Amino acid sequence: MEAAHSKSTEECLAYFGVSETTGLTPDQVKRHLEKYGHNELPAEEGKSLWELVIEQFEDLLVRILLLAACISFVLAWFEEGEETITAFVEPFVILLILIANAIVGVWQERNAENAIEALKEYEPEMGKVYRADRKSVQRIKARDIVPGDIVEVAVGDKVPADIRILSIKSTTLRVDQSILTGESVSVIKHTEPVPDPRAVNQDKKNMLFSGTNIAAGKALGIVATTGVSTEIGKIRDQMAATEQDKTPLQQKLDEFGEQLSKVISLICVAVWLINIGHFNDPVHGGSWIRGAIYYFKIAVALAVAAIPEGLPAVITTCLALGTRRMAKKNAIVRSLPSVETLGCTSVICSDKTGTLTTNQMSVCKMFIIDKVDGDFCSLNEFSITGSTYAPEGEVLKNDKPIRSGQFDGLVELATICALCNDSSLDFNETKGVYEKVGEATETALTTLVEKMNVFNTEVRNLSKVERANACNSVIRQLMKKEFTLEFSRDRKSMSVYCSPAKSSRAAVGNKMFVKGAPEGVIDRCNYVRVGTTRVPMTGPVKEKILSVIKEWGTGRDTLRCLALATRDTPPKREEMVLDDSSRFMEYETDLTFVGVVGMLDPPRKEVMGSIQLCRDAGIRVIMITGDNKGTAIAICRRIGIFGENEEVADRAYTGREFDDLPLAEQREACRRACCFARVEPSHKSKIVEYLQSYDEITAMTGDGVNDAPALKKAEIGIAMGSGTAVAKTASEMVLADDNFSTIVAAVEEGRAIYNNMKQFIRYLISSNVGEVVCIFLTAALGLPEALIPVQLLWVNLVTDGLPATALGFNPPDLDIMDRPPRSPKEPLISGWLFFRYMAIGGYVGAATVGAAAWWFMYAEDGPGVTYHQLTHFMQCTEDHPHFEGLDCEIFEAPEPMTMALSVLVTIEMCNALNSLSENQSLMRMPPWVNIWLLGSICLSMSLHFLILYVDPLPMIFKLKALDLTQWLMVLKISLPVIGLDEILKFIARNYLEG
Ligand SMILES: [Ca+2]
Ligand SMILES: [Ca+2]
Ligand code: NA
Repeated sequence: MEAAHSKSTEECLAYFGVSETTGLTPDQVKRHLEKYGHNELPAEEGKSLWELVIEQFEDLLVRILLLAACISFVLAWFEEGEETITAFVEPFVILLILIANAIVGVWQERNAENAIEALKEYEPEMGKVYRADRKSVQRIKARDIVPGDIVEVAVGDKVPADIRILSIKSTTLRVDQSILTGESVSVIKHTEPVPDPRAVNQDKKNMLFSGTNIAAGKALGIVATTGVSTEIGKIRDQMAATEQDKTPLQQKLDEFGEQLSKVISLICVAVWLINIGHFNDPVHGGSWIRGAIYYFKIAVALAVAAIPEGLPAVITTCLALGTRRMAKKNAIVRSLPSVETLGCTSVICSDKTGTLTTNQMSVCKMFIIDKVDGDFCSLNEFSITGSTYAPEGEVLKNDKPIRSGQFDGLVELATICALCNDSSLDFNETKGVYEKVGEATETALTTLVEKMNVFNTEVRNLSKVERANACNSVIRQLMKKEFTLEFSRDRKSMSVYCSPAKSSRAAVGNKMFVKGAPEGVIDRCNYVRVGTTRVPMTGPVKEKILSVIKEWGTGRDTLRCLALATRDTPPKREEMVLDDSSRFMEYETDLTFVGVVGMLDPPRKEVMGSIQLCRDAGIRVIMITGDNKGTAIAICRRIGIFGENEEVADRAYTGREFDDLPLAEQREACRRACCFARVEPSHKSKIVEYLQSYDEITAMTGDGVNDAPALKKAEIGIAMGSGTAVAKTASEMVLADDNFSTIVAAVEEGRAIYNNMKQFIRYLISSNVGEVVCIFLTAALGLPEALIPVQLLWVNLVTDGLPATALGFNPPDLDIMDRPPRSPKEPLISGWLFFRYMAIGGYVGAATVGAAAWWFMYAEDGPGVTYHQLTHFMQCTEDHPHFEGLDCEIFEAPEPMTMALSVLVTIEMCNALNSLSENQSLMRMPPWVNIWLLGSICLSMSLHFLILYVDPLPMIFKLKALDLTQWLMVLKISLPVIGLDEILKFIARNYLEG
């Protein structure tokens, strides 16, 4: 649709043939989407520096490698010598392996695109519309909104696509077009057409331009244009693919690739140079070319082995799957470039209500008198689980569940809470959640009796709507309330006068149930209830009761307490003044103390644990609440932000106090603050500013238009899944949960994703490092070369493939939240890490050149055994009186090479087990933790076996099956690679971090 602003509502509806009371049909949507595409901009090409300096470079290499092989394949024809056979299939074997490499490459790239695809499911559905499907509004991804269907916009929403306003349901509809036209001053709309077709957006006040925000009202409309066809998309098209920007990690990675592209090139060009003295050997026929050709094939083959392939794919895969787990836990992170930042979070500033706290008053403790003797009493104390108004949870005594019917005192406690109460519960079928009806403080009582269920009423098989007030009803049917003595500030308590239900004894069994602040109520009690009996109140008894009420309203929980009492013999109704509350205290006298309930707005699920996790991880937690300072502090001791007894009159501030401080102090307050109470919305921005001024990577929560600035400023802006869309747009994450615990879990995944990358890099670099020195360890010394081209390619295929990919699937480390947050500034590879690389490799490199030299030096039950100089072996055909019964060509035996290659392979398969964790000993993180890794180790081992025990093969790669005795020589030479690293792990896990 075009110029919809010019046409009328009727015209626009006719354009796509749709009534605003039915909406687009399935047939229509299918076609329109096909014809108009999705509502979004095109994804820009992703040709990184790594793809050109690494990926493209290795491709070229393997081509010229095959080319070198074909050159000599042709020269092997003009060779009047004996028609060889092994070097005759070389060109074929090379092309073959290269195919295998490709198979693995596509597999990895397919995992990545598939992992990415599985993400579209969790993308936020910011867009409501009416389609012929349902006769009720429907939610859908903004990208799935095709021009034509009917959309519904409301307050605090973001315009998904360009829409022509059809009907304004509210009295007025204001919009914020600042993002495009140029002004935050909301604009008024109408549904009339704008005659001038060539008019500016600021004049098309009958259209809702995508990317704009609703300042007020509700409206119905029809989609005119989507995607880049958008009015904003045609301004955002100037930023479409014309850009130059990369995340801090991408810059480090490219810097790494570019520097690897140099190290490999050099060391390899060096291999061909330090061997020019072998271009004329007899084993090459004495050709100054065929010899240079042979080594060129090694220098390029070593390069291929060296180069760590599959990085982009593995990283993208870890990142994509990692983000899935986040969404699986309600952490919705749209921008992948954000998880990097998320992983470095060092400060989380969180609102209290609904995020740290449930905001649903709950009774968690209660007590009744147990026994009374000698004017002293013991108490029956109980705790109740469950943290919402929902009738779910149980009563416990000494942490063991008990039935409340078992204590007659509790039956009366429940009676009183069910009757002295003007509230009720209600299950909202829409939201599928229990909600309160009336004061939260009373509903906590309603919900408590539901959990108590003193008369063991059957509810397990009841409806969610019936269950809501089930138990309260049972009680209301046994007792009839005839009137209420309204709460009075004079006495701080209230009461209900009741009588037995369906009772014919009008003047028999009448009671008054009292609830109120502890002091006044306790003071008007001359009796104490014990089970169903009553004994006089005594000082000691009154003192005990009051002390536990102190402990509760003072301890780390600061529970709000209510005393519940009963006037056993209430006055006659005829003798009660019902219009003068100042007379109520008297009517509520001569009471019998029954019990005390202690309630609070409890922490959300896992919040308290998540907070300890934060502290363990060096992540500061800052609470922002509306409560007064004194209570905010209470709430912080309660959830764990502040210790039970910890001076915090320096880490908590009200906006009043904060505003009274000068710039340097305010900033100073933020480097150490843990709590901000009664604060202004403009304060969140200052807080973020000051935090950032200390290099803290900041996460800030928000849910309204007033929070957008701060969520934008913050490195990790966190919007409530239940808040306005304006906030969500301005953020890096959305809590589908609204739960603070979900933020901490997201930070954890972020750290986890980073690690897998590092472990992935360590294995590939440490291993391949040795491969390189190995070739040099024999060249520098002078020993006989232990690896030929096809052998190098074989190691590559077997060690840089599936095994490495598998590390991408490594579980979360164990000390992941026991380390401080990573600094975006620190280098990709720390000096200690580079040492850990040059150490693990330095070994495998020698453990290989040595694995073959062993066959020649201190051989065991095997030939050769000339442990003297092998250095000048190129002189065995110059002075043979040095050997004792063996042919010089013994150095050309496939025995040695079969060892070096079998060690080089099994050892790297071992080093892969060292990469299951960064610092955790295989003892703590068993190798069977990554099943995929083990499976890859098999496949790799099987293939190496097949390449040895399948007659045709062993001749191709110049090898020979080794007996059960020669294999154990590999292990005793390979297993120590674990030991070596396992030691370094001890060094770091103990002397470096701790
Ligand atoms: Ca490689
Ligand atoms: Ca390797
Ligand atoms: Na932000």
